This record gives sequence, C-alpha cells and structure tokens, in this order.
Amino acid sequence: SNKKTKLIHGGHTTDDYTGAVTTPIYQTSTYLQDDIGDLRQGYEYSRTANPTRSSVESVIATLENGKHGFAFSSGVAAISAVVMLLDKGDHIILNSDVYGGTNRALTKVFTRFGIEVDFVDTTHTDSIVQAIRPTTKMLFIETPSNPLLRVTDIKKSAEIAKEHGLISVVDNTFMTPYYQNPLDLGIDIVLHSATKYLGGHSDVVAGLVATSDDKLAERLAFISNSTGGILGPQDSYLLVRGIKTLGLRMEQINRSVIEIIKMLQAHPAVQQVFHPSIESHLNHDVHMAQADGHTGVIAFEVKNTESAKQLIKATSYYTLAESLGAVESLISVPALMTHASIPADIRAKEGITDGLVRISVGIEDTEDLVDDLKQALDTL
Amino acid sequence: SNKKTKLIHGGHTTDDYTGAVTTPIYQTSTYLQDDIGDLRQGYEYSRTANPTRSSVESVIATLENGKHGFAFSSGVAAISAVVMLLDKGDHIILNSDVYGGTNRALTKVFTRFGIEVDFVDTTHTDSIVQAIRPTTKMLFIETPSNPLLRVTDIKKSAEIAKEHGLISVVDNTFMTPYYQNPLDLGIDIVLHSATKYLGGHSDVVAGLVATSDDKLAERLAFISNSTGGILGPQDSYLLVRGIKTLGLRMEQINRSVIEIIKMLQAHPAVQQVFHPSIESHLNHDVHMAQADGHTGVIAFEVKNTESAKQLIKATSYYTLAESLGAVESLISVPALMTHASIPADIRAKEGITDGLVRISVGIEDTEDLVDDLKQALDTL
Amino acid sequence: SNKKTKLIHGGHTTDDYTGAVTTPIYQTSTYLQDDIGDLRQGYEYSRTANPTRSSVESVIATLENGKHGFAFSSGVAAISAVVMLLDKGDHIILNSDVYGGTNRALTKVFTRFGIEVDFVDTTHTDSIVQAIRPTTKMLFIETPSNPLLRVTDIKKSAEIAKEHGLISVVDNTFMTPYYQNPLDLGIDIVLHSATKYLGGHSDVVAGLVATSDDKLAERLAFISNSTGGILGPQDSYLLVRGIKTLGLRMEQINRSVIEIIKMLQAHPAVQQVFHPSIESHLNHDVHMAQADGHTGVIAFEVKNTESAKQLIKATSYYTLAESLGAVESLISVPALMTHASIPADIRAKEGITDGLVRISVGIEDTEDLVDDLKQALDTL
Amino acid sequence: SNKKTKLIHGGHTTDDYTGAVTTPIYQTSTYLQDDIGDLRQGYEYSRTANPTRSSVESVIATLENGKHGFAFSSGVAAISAVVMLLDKGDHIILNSDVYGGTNRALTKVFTRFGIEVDFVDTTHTDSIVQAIRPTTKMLFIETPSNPLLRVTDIKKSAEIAKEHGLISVVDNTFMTPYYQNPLDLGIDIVLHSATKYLGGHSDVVAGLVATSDDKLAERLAFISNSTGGILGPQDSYLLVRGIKTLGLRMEQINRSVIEIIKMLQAHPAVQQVFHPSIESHLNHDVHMAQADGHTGVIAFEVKNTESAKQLIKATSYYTLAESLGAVESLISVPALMTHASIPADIRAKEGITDGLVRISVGIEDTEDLVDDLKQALDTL
Ligand SMILES: *Cc1c(COP(=O)(O)O)cnc(C)c1O
Ligand SMILES: *Cc1c(COP(=O)(O)O)cnc(C)c1O
Ligand SMILES: *Cc1c(COP(=O)(O)O)cnc(C)c1O
Ligand SMILES: *Cc1c(COP(=O)(O)O)cnc(C)c1O
Ligand code: NA
Ligand code: NA
Ligand code: NA
Ligand code: NA
Ligand code: NA
Ligand code: NA
Ligand code: NA
Ligand code: NA
Repeated sequence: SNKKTKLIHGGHTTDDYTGAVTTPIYQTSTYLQDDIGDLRQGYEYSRTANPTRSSVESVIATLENGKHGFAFSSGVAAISAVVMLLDKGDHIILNSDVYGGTNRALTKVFTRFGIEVDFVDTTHTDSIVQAIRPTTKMLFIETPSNPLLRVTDIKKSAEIAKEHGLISVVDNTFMTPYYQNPLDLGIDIVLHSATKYLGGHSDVVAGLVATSDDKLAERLAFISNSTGGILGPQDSYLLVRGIKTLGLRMEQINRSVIEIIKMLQAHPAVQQVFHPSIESHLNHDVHMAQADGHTGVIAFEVKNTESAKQLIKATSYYTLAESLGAVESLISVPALMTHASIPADIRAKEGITDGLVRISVGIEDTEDLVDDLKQALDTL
Repeated sequence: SNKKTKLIHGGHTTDDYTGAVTTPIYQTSTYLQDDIGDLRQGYEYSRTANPTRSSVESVIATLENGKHGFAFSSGVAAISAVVMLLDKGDHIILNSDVYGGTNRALTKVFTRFGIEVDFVDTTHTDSIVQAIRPTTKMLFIETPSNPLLRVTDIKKSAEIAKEHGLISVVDNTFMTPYYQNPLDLGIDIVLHSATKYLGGHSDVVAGLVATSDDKLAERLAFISNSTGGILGPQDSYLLVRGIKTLGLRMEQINRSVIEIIKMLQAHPAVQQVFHPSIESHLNHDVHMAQADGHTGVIAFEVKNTESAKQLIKATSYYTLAESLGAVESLISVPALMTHASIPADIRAKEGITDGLVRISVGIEDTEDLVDDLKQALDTL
Repeated sequence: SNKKTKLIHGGHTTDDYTGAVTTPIYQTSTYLQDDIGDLRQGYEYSRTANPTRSSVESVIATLENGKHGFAFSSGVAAISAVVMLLDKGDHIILNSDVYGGTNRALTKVFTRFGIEVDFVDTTHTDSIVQAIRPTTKMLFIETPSNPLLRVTDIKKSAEIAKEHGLISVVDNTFMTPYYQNPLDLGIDIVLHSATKYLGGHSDVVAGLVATSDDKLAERLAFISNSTGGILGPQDSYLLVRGIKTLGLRMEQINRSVIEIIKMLQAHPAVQQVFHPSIESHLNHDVHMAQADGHTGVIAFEVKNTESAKQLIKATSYYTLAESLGAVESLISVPALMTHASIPADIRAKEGITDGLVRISVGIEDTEDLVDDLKQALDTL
Repeated sequence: SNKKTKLIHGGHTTDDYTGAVTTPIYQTSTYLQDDIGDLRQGYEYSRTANPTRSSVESVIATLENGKHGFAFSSGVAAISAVVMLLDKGDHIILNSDVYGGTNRALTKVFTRFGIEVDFVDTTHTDSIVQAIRPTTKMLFIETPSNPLLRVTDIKKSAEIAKEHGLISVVDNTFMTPYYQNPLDLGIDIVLHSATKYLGGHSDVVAGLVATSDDKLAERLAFISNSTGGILGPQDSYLLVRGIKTLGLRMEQINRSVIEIIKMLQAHPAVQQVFHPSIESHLNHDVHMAQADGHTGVIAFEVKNTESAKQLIKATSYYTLAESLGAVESLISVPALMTHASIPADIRAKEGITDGLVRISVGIEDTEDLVDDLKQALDTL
C-alpha cells in the first residue's frame, strides 16, 4: 500500500523453504541437477542467476514498478551494461553535467567501440530534440545532476524518446525509488548506483537496473551473463537489508535538508545554494511534478578554497570522504576532488568555483547538523 | 621457496595494523581523508581499490610471477576487461574450441563493437601465423581446452605474438598457477576463472588477471575502474582462503587423475579418452614441457546418450552439476549441456559425440573414485 | 549531542588504519606478535578480543553511558554470564513475569549450581525489600516485561540494591538505549538481547552488556574469556550496522504504536490493552519518569483462541513468527506459543487468556498497520 | 567409504531446495510459521536451531561416528556446556596437564558452583581408578596433551568410566576426527576446539561436540538452548568449508612432522623432543593402537630463553602467534606464553623449561620447513 510498507513487504525477501524471514546468502557457484537439464528451482550457475541476487533484483523491480531487475558489481557496471545495448555507429545523448564516471566510461571506453556521444543541456528538452541525429539510439539523463543539482523533465524526455525511437534511461541514484519513479513516467530503463542511498550504509559497491520491457530485459540478461559484472550474494544480501530502512532514512535526510537550506540561505558567509527545493531553482516546478521529495545532496558557495577547507576542519559532524548516501553526513569540495583536472577558468565558467562545497546530508539529528554547519560557517 | 610454501606465504594476506593472520574483510565503500587528497593508506573509494581485493590481487600476481593483479566479479568479466584493451577494427585470434562463454562474449557482444574474431586450430602454431592480419592485435589461447583437452604451445605462441606485435593472453584456468605459469614463458597477460580451481570450493564466482607489463596494467586498471566489474570483499576473502589449499588439492586431484585414466583405458565400455597425460595425445610433449602437472578435467567416450545417463545415475561419488574445480568430483555430458545448440552432425564431426562424458576430478579418495566409476561403467 | 547523532558517531566504528568508514570484519582467530608478549594493537586471540567485536562493545558502552561493553553469542548467553558473577549459595531476585528463557536458565540450569532464585512482583519495590535474604546478591529486573508490559521503578530498584549491597541488573531489551538508560539511574549492569531491536533486522542472534563498574567489568571479561559465549565478527558487524538506524526505527515504531493503541481501545472486538503509554496502566507515571519513549510490543485481548487465529489469518502486514524488534510487524499468541506448558487455569489467573494477542510493531506505514489490524478485527 | 571421501560427502552440506552445492548461510534469527506451531522445516528461532549450524553439526556427528552434533561459539563454550551436565557436589577427573583454558574454567568458574575437580596423571589409567570418589560423575581427558604431548589410553578410560558410571569425555582437538575417533572406543562425548585444525584457516573461533547417546544429546541441547553459547551461521559455514580439506591438510602436516622430528633428533642444539610418534615416548604403543596418524604439534628443548627467541627470529616460515592448526606453521615458547604465571622452579620440575619451544606444523613444503628450522637451529 503506502511506500514504507512496500519497502518492507515488496519483493521476495524470505526463504520459501525454511521460512527464514531474511534472504539466505547463497555463497555458492553451482547447483545439483536431478536429471540433465532438470533444475530444481531454476538455478544452474551463479553467474547466470543466484537466489540472493534474485532477491535484490525482485526488490528493485518492485520499488521502481518494473518487471525485471538486474544487480551489477557497481553503478558503472550497470551503466556499461546498459550502454552495451548499442552497437558501433550508434549515438547516445546524455545530460551535459552527467556523473564523472559515466562521462569517462562513454568518452574513454565506449567511443573506442564506435559509440558516439553528445552531451547536451537537457534542462531544456528542445535541446534534446535539436541534438537527435539519424544514428541516435539512446537518451540517458540524471536528474537531479551532480554537483549543481540540475533538473531535467523526465516525462517530456520519455515522450521525445518514444517519438524518435530512442531507448530512454534515467540514472535515478540521487532521488531513489522512494521519491521518483521514472518507469511510471514512460522511461524504458531506470538504474542506480546502489552504493549510495539504497545500500545506505557505505559498505556495498553495487548497481541496480529495472525495466518493464521484456525485450530490453532479455538483452540486459544476455549482456549480464556474457560480460559478467554481477553482484555477489553477500553484497546482494546487504543491499536488501539496507533498503529496508530507505524510507525512514530518506525522510530524516529530507527534514534536515529543509532546515540546512534555510540556514545556508540566511548565512552571510554563503552565496549561491544549489538544490531543487529552492523555488528560484531552474525547473523547480518540473522536479515537484515528477518527485515527491528531495535528494540529500546540496552544493553551496563559500568565498574560496581556504574558506572551504576551514569549513571542513571546523565541522564536528560532517565527514570528509568520497561518495554520498551514507548514514553519516559527508562533505567535499568538487573543484579539488572531482573536477581538479578541468582547467580553472572552465571550472569557474561552469560554476565549479573554488569555494563550492558539496554536502551529502546523513541521518544525524537535524538540530545538530544545522548548528554544526552554522557554527563552522561562523568561523569564516 | 617451493610451491606449497609460496602458496601460504606469497602475497600480502595479513593485517599490518592489528597483526591478524588473515586478510580483514573491508565491507566498505569509502574512506576517511585526513586532508583533501591525503589518503591514509592509498584507499579512497572501493570500486577503485579495496584492501581485501588488493590482498587477492597480490596473491594472484605472486603466484603467476607477475607484477600486477586484478580481481573481477567473474571469469567472463576478466575476459571482457582484457578484450576491451582493443578498439573497433582490431582483430583477435583465439583457439578454435575456446570456452563457450568466451566464444559468446566475442561473437555476440564485442563484434557489435567492431572487434573482429578468428577461431583457429592453435595446436599447430603456424595456423596462428597464417591467420595473422594487418589488423590483428591480440592472441588469446586456452591450454588445455574444453572438453577435449587440446594443448597449445605457450612459448611459441608468445614468440609469435612478440614478433607480430600482438598482446598475448592465456586463459590458465584448467592448469592453475600451481602447474603452469604463462608469464614465465613470455605471455603478456594471464587470466583465470577463479570460480573453478583457485577458489576450489564452488562458493565464489570470480575472475583473476595478472601481468608484468606496467602499461597493460595501467590500461586494465583504467578499464576496471571505468566499467566496474570488480570482485567484492567477501568473495576476495573466500578466494584468498581457498587458494591456501590449492597445492594440496591439485596434488590429490592429479593422483586420482592418473589412476582414473588407467582404469578408463582398460575398460571395454570406454572408447577414446582425452587428457594431456596420455602419451598418444596431440602435443603431449608440449604440455610436459610447459607444465609440471595436469588438469583434473577428463573427457571420455561411452557408447551413446543412454549409456552416459546410466553412468551418471550409477555413480555414488560423481555429482551432476555445471562448472569444475570443486572439492567434489563433477560429471556432465557436453553434447547435452554445453553444445546442445550445435547441430548433431557438426557435434559428431567435432568429436562431441552423444556418449562423450566429462568429469572434473575432486579430492575424494583415489580408490573410491576409481572403483565408483569402474562399477558404474560395469553396469553398461 | 542529540540521540540520533550519538547513534551515528558514538563508539569507534571506523578503521584507523585505512580510514574505512565502516568497521572491518576481522574474520580471524589469532594475531602476529612482533616479539613474545608484544601485541601490535592489543590483540592476541579472538576469543579474548576481536577488533570487530570491540567495535560493537564500544557502541553499546557509549549508547548506555557505560564504560565497558561485552558482546555475547545470544541474549541468554549475556544473562548466563551475568548470573555467573554469583556463587553457590547466592540468591537472586527477579521480576515475577521475567522472560521465559531467563526463567528456564535460572530454575533449570543455575539452581543445579546452588544459585537460589525468588520471583517477586517488582511493580511494588517494597516487594523487593521484603524478599531480600541475608544471602541475596543480585537484583535482576526487566521493564517493561513480556507479554503484559509490567513496569518496574528502575531508580528505586537501584537505591534498594545499593542499600543492601546487591548487584543491580536491568534487561533493557524492550526499551533499547534510545529510550531508557538504566546505568544513568544507578543500575550496576544493563543488558540486551541484541537479537531484537538493536540488530533490528531479524538476522543476528546476539547479546550485549554494558557497565560503568571497573571491577564488575573485569569479572565479566574473565567469565567471557573462560566460558566463551562470544559474538563472532560477522554478527558484530551486522549489529553495528543495524544500530545505525535504531533511532529512526524506534521513532517510526512509536508513531505507529500510538495510533494502533487508539484503534485497539476504540474497537468493540478488543477488551483489555496492555502497554505503558496507556495512562490507566500500572506505573505509567514511573515509566514516563524513567524513559522518553515506548516499546513497540503491545498485548491485547480478543475473545478466544479462534478469534486470535482469525485475526492472524486476516492481517496482510502482520507476520506470524517468534521474536520481536524486526522491521516487519510480528504477531503471536502467548497462550499457544510461550505459555502453552503452563496449566490453563493458571494462565487465565495470570492474564494469559486464550485470546491474548501480542504484536511487535514494525516500521511499515502507520496508516497501513492501523487499517490492516482494524479490518482484521472487523472480521470478528 | 574411505576417509577423504567421507570428508567430502559426509553430513548434509547442500541445499535441498535450490540444489546449491554448498550450505546456504542463514543469516536470520526467526522463521515464518504457516500456522501456530507448524514449522515448515523444523526451524522456529535461530538460537534453538539454525540450518547452517545444523549443517556443521551433521558434519561433526558424521566424522566422529556419532548421532548428534552441537556447535558452540568457542572450544571453551563447548567445554562449559559439557561441564554443565554436572550438578553442585559432583566431581570431575581431568588429566593433569589439561589445556590452560580448561583448567581455568574448572578451577576459577565451576568450582564456585560446587563442581569438584581433581587433576590426575592419566598416562596410567589406574591413577584414574584411584582418584574416583563416590561423588565422581565425569572423566575428561585430552590425548595427546599440550605442550608435552602426553598420551592417555582412550579405550581403558572408557571401560573405567562405564564400570563406575561416569560420563566419559575426550577433547579430540589435537588429533581431529581424521585420525582418532573416541566414540568408536566407547567414550560418551567427544569435543573439539574447531578454532584449530577443523576450521584449519585461523579465521573461526568455534567448538564442536558429538555424541551417540540420545539422553546426553537431549541434555546438551537443553543447555545450549538455555545458556546460548551457539556458533553463528557465517562461522558455521566457514567451518564446513575448512573441514572439506581436513584430510589433505592433516596428511601434508604429518609428512612434515615425520621429517622435522628426524631433523630435531639429529640436531646438536636440540635436547629432548616430545611427540607420540617417537618410539621411546611414553604410551607410544597406546597412541598407535587408538589413532592412525599424528598431531602436528611438536615440543622440543633448546638451551635457554635467548636460544628460543633466536630460533624464532631466525626462521623464515614459522610465525610467532598463539593457537595451532593453521595453514601456516606457528611457533611459541610455553614458559613465556602459556605458563608464565607458574613459578619458575615448578615449571622446570614440570618440564616447561625456559628453552622449550612448541611448533604447530602447517602445510608449507616439507623440505622448506625442515631446512628453515634446521638453519635457524644452526645459528645457535
Ligand atoms: C502497497 C504495496 C504495493 C503497491 O504498489 P503501488 O505503489 O501501489 O504501485 C505493492 N507491493 C506491496 C508489498 C505493497 O505493500
Ligand atoms: C619461494 C617463495 C618465492 C619464490 O618464488 P619463485 O617460484 O622462486 O619465483 C616467493 N615468495 C614466497 C613467499 C616464497 O616462499
Ligand atoms: C552528543 C554525543 C555524546 C554525548 O552523550 P550524552 O547523551 O550527552 O551523554 C557522545 N558521543 C557522541 C558521538 C555524541 O554525538
Ligand atoms: C565411506 C562413507 C561413510 C562410512 O563411514 P565409516 O568410516 O565406514 O564408518 C559414511 N558416509 C560417507 C559419505 C562415506 O563416504
Ligand atoms: Na516480501
Ligand atoms: Na513504458
Ligand atoms: Na604472505
Ligand atoms: Na614478458
Ligand atoms: Na564514531
Ligand atoms: Na552507578
Ligand atoms: Na553430503
Ligand atoms: Na558407547
């Protein structure tokens, strides 16, 4: 029924055999056959299918209102699997500020295989319409994007993809299925780095893919079985476990996000703030129309590099580390940690200023997170 | 010093911090930074590197006398990573009877990316010389092959690859580093499905890659980090653990292999036997020159399908399942389980007769394995 | 600072060595010594101490405002360890309706070792004063108790224990350290079945003990090292992980508890309801004075056995299984599942009627849990 | 049939449901009931029984030719469970040089519960007959003992126990079920620290108990369920896995033991050597009559403390750490590491000289182990 209930009872996460209320961890590679070709429960070799992996796949398919789920050894393995739906000579459109790892996979690996890539500003969907070529086969968007939280209209992107015969893909990592369900808006494929919010505990690297399209699912299954970027059973188990608390975690994160943004906007040491909840944010109305909550990633400007470092040093409850979606709040400086290879003037033109700070809000107490960040900013 | 000692003390498989005599399982995705860019022990994000995965990589690099190791979520993920060293328009030579999964990856996935593939009978290395094109960039061989145990000269293949500027690759799964070290014979890259003998307990799906070439290692690391088919920490731990007993397991397996082959050759219900230890086997001398032991996979002919099924039904200690390299002895019928899609007349011409049985010898008692198989064959 | 922050940052749950943001799983039994007697980080043998177990011990000590934590293979192993502080001839007072497993350990195991036991109604603390003998050494109370949620005054019990020289012990399982901290009220030892709320995911059997008393801690450590009921590293890791979300889980559970109790009190098919939040509940004021929240266990009366079974059959979201503190809501019938050995007339006199149902509220949506239970009760 | 086959196929270590060829890891605490009291496969609560633990219990029961197996969180938890079969006022006879942990449990924990203990030299079984009191209920022996490898006649001890109505117990850790089966010689209960040879990889702390007596098994099950020192599922899985290679590991260890003893006896820097294979060893004939192999623990005398430390420093392949039964060879000095609390003159009288070294032989190459130890001794 409601979302928090679906999180607990959706998918198959018990043992039909013993009745165990959690998914058994099938730390196994192969399965007895009673007769040649006779599989007891459809399992024959763990790369092809493993019952613990099957549990997490059924969870993600249920949570995204899809029919088929796929678990990969990482988010970028999920993305590579989806890209391998294309052939040499095919063209893919992606949002301009797509995740660094995605950019690098496409432009340094798959272009060597003749996949062509155009990055376009998808915040105006007619940009997509202009970028479509006769060879375009896929449209791939994140929304909201990193680290400036740009919002793209999912439903219009799906309509455009249908009209021009494109496979539409949404990287739904930042929003999670708790707040945004692209398959319900006509998208063909949805994917996640489950490394972030879904696992939620910074202890699994994993990717998840869901679709309702039987033919795309057959192609993804063939690619998964042939190139073998499968999630293992222990990690699939930890994923199922972490997803149980997704709704509670996201709701705590959203309460803190709202309060922290109020604080950041009022603070004299903070200039611009980037988050889709701000009503002056580009495509705020679009986000509210396609999601019923918010990501916990916020970016905001302080004065300069030394201000950003001082902020990090002065906070008690914000931890300096890579990734997002932990139970801890995480803090980072994109210009030094994710965009340092880009020339400084291009960074500045892009908005990746030296004093741009990104925080991933965790599940600590809201008052503590607000007060800690505020007192740290007061030291500037 | 000697091999069984190297298996125990080779690589880094203890904890420098606590002194734990086994590798800690770093079930974690990210790492604290003391200052932006300052990594305590070189770790920053588990997809890029994880200390448990690093342990298993150092083991495989040590055991194959390489410098760099890489752990993937499966053998075919290792193979796909190695193939992605090539570009659209490049050509790869492989041995004709290469593993089904490898064949399928190359001909159904990578040909869509403009990689060209020729299967040649590498049991005569001048076949390789004839198949070389101006676009050939890689030579990929298994030895011995499945299920007919064809043997290819590793050292001559490495010489050919060097002369013509090819990346040489050996799939060393069937022999393990305990018996055959292709890097010592001039091969550029060696790889394994660690799912089989290395893990040795049918409870991990994993691939392992080793090289001594710094530039190839940098390219493999980039591909691993970008396409993300990484082995997880729990599976890396189980791999290290299983490798500890590799030498003891392989030696038990070899004792049983020798005795079982004597029995099969004497038995009137058995026709041809396929294994490199048989002195009439093609390239027996080559195998003995490049390896100091044997694989546990044996194929042999009984009369027909019903004879093969009866054999399976009558054995007490041979288990019907996919894969090989378990502690259990495994039995299968290729014509029904791995080559059933190939037309029957082409199967027969290839030697995959209806009564061709493959066994993967386990570590049960040698007398029990010989007597069990013999009494089962007596029922024919 | 506040509780939800303490849950995330309290205790030592990162790796000082690599910076891993989660506790490494030290699946190891022994540790290298650089010189005889020189331990690198104080570890020498995992039964005596294991770094993952040490992490969960530091968490429980922090959350209960104690100084020392101890992790056992189960709640009843924790209880047996605490009882083994006593000698033959010593006497222990426990609350009359103490947990079945505790009752059975004391009366069927430890009485054979000359420990004497008296069960008294501790809802009046002068009952304790009357039951004290010259040989009494320990006072052991749960509050609230199972399944009728009887409340005992913790602070008065601690005062009584101090005056008469007793070791005071509170089984704090039902309330968790999120809502009730007995060590702050003068109790000597606090313990939990971490199997329930603390792990929170029905996938670990474990017990946890905390104290601020150095001498009691030394005695507990000696008993743990000598009788060896230690929690393993994988289970300690899963405990730390589950505790991260304790506050969010307990708060969701409490919201649902309040709404479900309103529904049960209004429903004509329900008679008596047992829970400390009801203002007519015995010692309601005491509970509110010693806790700032509620347990998720509720008991209530329907008409008879068949009514109770019908309730179970008609609910969509209440799962029939043993234990409590899961993310799922659990339902059971004490008279059939925990008190079936007690004669029926004594059960009735005790309030364990045939139609007494116990539910352990999970983290499903509050409206769904209320509506599901209400429609099921409507079918009566 | 033969032992190495029994190791692979004995016990239930596959999944009847999916056919998985390894035991699933049931990381779970509780089980769905289809109707109140109706258990699908007999599981209801993991402390009482867990399917992974059940797998390892069936293995140990099979390997010791018993009917019932029990897995505990440690060897000393197994021992405490067995001791709790007795009551206050009961008396137990143990061999004089029993393991330190056992001595400490009995004399510092269970004597406080009125269990009486006598340590007697059981190398002469009439010592047992003399020590029997009217209150004696249990006879507990290790053979061979630590660190001087004293041998006790198992079959005569069982006869004595039967005649006088004693529960007979053998701690079979040092020999493993691969070489010595006390239940076959009339002993009531056999137990192991599975931490050592059975797990075999220094990564599990665990105890195992087997019996053929239904009534003793019912009592042990009650004690296990009531005091809760149960092995967890992940550790039970690793135990099953490690036991697979027990036979191969023990046979390698025995080959090295024989060669190392030849070397030690010939070496001028070595005085007395302690091991049951030496024909001048007390009760050598008894050992050969009750076992068909040897433990890997050897003790031998060098001159003094500094000689012992120099030996440790000079060996390349012997690791300084506690415990035994690893794949690594381990080295230690009892007088400094296990008997340092005993006064020096009593140590000397007992044979625990300052230069007494204990090695636990691992599975490294035999020549390497012999040559490494010999060159280290040459440096004296
Ligand atoms: C409520 C519920 C659903 C319904 O999903 P929708 O969001 O309505 O599409 C599915 N599965 C479970 C377990 C549920 O509780
Ligand atoms: C013996 C040994 C080596 C030497 O390897 P080679 O086979 O001689 O190339 C390396 N590492 C360890 C731990 C060894 O024991
Ligand atoms: C707030 C906080 C504390 C303080 O605990 P009290 O409840 O005030 O006794 C301790 N540790 C951490 C990590 C905290 O955040
Ligand atoms: C051989 C065998 C047995 C027989 O055990 P004994 O040592 O003869 O008592 C039992 N189980 C299995 C699986 C065997 O292979
Ligand atoms: Na479900
Ligand atoms: Na659609
Ligand atoms: Na090493
Ligand atoms: Na080379
Ligand atoms: Na902390
Ligand atoms: Na106190
Ligand atoms: Na079996
Ligand atoms: Na007997």
